[PDB]
Amino acid sequence: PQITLWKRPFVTVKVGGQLKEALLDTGADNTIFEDINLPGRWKPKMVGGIGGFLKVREYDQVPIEIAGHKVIGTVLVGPTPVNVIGRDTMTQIGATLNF
Amino acid sequence: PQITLWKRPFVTVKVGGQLKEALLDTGADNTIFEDINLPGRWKPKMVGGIGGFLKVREYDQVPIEIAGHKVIGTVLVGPTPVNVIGRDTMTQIGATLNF
Ligand SMILES: [Y+2]
Ligand SMILES: [Y+2]
Repeated sequence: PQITLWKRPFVTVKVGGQLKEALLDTGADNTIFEDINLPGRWKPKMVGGIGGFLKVREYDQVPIEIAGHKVIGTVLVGPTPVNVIGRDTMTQIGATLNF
Repeated sequence: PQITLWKRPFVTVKVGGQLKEALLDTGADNTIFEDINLPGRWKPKMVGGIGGFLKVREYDQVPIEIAGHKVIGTVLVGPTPVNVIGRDTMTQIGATLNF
């Protein structure tokens, strides 16, 4: 797809087999979802920095599907105001910024 | 240009005649710089919101240039950890996300 940026670029994503909405966010290094359940082991990861650090769970090699593209990426699971697709997942799907 | 997403997509921009580096950030509604001086009329604007809102100065129709594309946009001036080119400016330059 080619996505213009007059609205927030939210997309439907299937992550670890679950359907969610998430924002295509070129300002975010990492991908993060709240309220999904992923199986297997994870590594704790300290993220954020404002007012303290947030502890989240980092999962490796998680299946992700966006617009028919099935890829694998690192996914953090923890509290987030909205779900974020960061540049880690964007590089897997081959997304570029163009003008 | 076509900008891949393996690193943070910083670009050099000229804003109000002053040369700055800033992040192309499809997760940001607005464009914000710290430590530029803009002339002319501004109004305070409350932005952000998690933890409280941040007060910034909003300037209209500011000249912005990126990779030789001269556009006009709203620019907010106030505290920000990195300067940000948000969706308001990216729609003016015709930037899209593509995969
Ligand atoms: Y929540
Ligand atoms: Y952001």
